[PDB]
Amino acid sequence: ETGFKCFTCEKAADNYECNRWAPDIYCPRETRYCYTQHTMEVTGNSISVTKRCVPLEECLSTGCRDSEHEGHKVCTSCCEGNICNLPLPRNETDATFAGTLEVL
Ligand SMILES: *[C@@H]1O[C@H](CO)[C@@H](O)[C@H](O)[C@H]1NC(C)=O
Repeated sequence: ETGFKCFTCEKAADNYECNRWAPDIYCPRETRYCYTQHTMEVTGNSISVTKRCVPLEECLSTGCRDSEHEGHKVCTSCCEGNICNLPLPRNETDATFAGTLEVL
C-alpha cells in the first residue's frame, strides 16, 4: 500500500452520497485509520454517515449504541487499510475496529 487514504464525508445522508462524492486524496498527516459512524433507524434506514481519517484515539469506542433519540442507533467502526471504510457498520458484530479480508 502507498500511504494512508480513506473514504471521507461529513453528515452524508447514506453510504452512496458519502462514497460517491468522497475526495480522492490522502489522509492528513498523523492519522492512520479510517473511521465510520452510521446513524440509522433501528428498523434499518440510514439517517447520517460520517467518515474520517483518524488517529488511534478516535477508534476506541466502536459498536452500536442507542441514541438519546428514540428509535435511532449509532454504529461506529474503524479499519486499517487503504480506503478500507467503503461499507457501513449496521450491527454490533461489524461495528468494530478491524482489518479486511483483502489479503488472506
Ligand atoms: C442488525 O441490525 C438490523 C437493522 O435493520 C436489525 O434488523 C437486526 O435486528 C440487527 N441484529 C442482528 C442480529 O442482525
